[PDB]
Amino acid sequence: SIIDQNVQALFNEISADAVFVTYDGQNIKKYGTHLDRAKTAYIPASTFKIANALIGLENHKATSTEIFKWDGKPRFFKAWDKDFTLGEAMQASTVPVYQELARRIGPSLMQSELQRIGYGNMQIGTEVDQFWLKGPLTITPIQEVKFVYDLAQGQLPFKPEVQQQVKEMLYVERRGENRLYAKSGWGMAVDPQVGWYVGFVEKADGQVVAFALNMQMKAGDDIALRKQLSLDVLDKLGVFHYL
Ligand SMILES: *C(=O)[C@H]([C@@H](C)O)[C@@]1(C)CC(S[C@@H]2CN[C@H](C(=O)N(C)C)C2)=C(C(=O)O)N1
Repeated sequence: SIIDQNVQALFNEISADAVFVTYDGQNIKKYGTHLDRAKTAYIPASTFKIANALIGLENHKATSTEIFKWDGKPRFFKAWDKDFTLGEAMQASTVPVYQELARRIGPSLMQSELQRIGYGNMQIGTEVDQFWLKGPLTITPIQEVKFVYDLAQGQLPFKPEVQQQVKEMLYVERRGENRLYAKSGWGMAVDPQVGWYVGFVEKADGQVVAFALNMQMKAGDDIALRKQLSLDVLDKLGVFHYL
């Protein structure tokens, strides 16, 4: 319809290859400039923090209350040089905290758990704190959107209290009683770079619309574009109107 055309017209000014997938529990829908991205596997990058938190809370390797203290070594980013709960680190996307969480899980458990839940190609390689950053773990946008849809509904194979804790770590904003949850990612260690904005909108209706923006990135690109483009799309779709 015209709203489909409204959404496609947003991408006609985006020069990068991009797909935007939505999932409402019945139908997958695809928008953007390169629709085959939706069935292509990319590294999860920072969106893997969702599965990381779930696995780590599920297996008694952290709680949502524990402080991950900074060990005094200046990190790549400076605003990471502080203490973090898992939730505070989710919003700050603090990779060293989630690397430490991966090391608490260990390669053996991490592997069996990715297999158990069927996350992407379920491949971890030999370095337990790098596989979502460099490969070999990859996942398609359609797999992400179905992953987080189930998270929204409490239907992933984890304890419901664990899903609820991780779900609220992703809380972004609400408009009336519609709630946006989302996690961004920018995998810079691979060629080509991959950009993600994945999440879901929970309506007061209880209905959920999960979404995944996935696009080619290159150095110097606007870090705010992924989020701003996704909110534009969600507004044009009528899933998450601007106020
Ligand atoms: C996650 O996908 C990614 C890596 C480190 O795992 C992460 C957390 C980095 C970035 S943006 C990058 C780090 N901070 C820089 C910055 O803000 N400026 C202005 C220099 C750029 C993201 C992201 O999603 O934006 N994810």
